[PDB]
Amino acid sequence: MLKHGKYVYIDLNNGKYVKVRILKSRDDNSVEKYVLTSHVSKNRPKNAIVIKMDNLPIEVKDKLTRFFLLEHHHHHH
Repeated sequence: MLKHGKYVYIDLNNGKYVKVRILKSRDDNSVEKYVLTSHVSKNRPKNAIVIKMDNLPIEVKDKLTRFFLLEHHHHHH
């Protein structure tokens, strides 16, 4: 609505993708504020734009992790 947030998917690549709302805040400046939700879709999109986890901040990845992933292999150690 009014061009502020777009929905893209994060390339979790783990069999599911998370539908992330990227708040493009041109009003802010040009900073893309990432949504706090980790809503995953079963759908692995080809047409939609996927952004890899590598681009996502530590807290966003943490939310992804604590919700659906729960992976702790070599992180924090």
